[PDB]
Amino acid sequence: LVHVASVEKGRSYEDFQKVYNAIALKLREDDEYDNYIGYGPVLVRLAWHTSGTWDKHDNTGGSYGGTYRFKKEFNDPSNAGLQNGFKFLEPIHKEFPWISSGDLFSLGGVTAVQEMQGPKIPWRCGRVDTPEDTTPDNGRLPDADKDADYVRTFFQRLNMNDREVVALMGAHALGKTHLKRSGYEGPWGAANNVFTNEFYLNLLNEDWKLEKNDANNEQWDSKSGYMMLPTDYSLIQDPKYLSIVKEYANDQDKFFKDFSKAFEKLLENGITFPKDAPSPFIFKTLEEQGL
Ligand code: HEM
Repeated sequence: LVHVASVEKGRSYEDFQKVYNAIALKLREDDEYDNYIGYGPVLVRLAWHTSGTWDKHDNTGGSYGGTYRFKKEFNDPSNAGLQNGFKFLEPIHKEFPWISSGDLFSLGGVTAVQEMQGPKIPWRCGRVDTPEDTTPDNGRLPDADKDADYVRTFFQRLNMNDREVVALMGAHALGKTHLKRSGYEGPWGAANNVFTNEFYLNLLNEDWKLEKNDANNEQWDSKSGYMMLPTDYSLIQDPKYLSIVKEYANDQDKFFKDFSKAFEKLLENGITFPKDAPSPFIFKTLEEQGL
């Protein structure tokens, strides 16, 4: 199936900047969530999980249809906790009922990255809600207890190469693992609601110990109180990934640029943009607007 981007009728950049802004203002206001981490990280994860169901082989899943709103997908065990991001977005959707669900989930992630001082992420509108029976089955999102070969093979299905995978994984600077959600516990670093290249620096520079958590799963832990999943640690066990980790640990701008591209790509898999579609939008942050 072909999913053609269809601009919400009559809307243009200013309409979407208003949605951006409402998201950004609520991010600022609702600051208590998750022991004052705020909603930034879970909104980034929501954007990724709503996009990451995509299968390049048949164009099933992906961000276009906004299918997370249906119970099979919002109840995927892999999505445990993302209901917090959905509930955050609910008043946004009520204020702007014209935006599609896929456009809102993906825009939430863009807005979160940018408001957390991350790179600009160009964003295109035009996702169209699709019916309940187009919801992908559970099991398309990745396991965390696996090795580099797993990660590499997994991400081929999303048409991501080694550099794109290592870049995307840098989002694990953000937020934390929660035991009751994923069976893993702990943050990956100190700056977990500011978008930086800290994930790579911590992988290379902390002294990691392979421990079992209270859910009896193995994870890598440091004396600073940080953790890495087995799939995170695989990025320094595999020599191809390791080279790229070192690159991003040593060049914040390069990480920003490569993340931006990869994240936009992730959010746009499966969508066909007509030749006369609008160019991608680059939203101004609240700070840049003086708001
Ligand atoms: C091999 C791939 C990946 C695996 C196995 C993985 C696994 C996980 C797990 C287990 C959690 C903790 C969930 C919890 O307990 O709350 C998590 C959190 C998170 N992941 Fe991933 N992840 C992967 C890729 C990505 C990518 C590609 C992004 C986005 C670009 C991403 C963004 C996030 C964010 C932002 C959080 C924190 C959520 C929060 O604090 O609520 N992850 N991931």
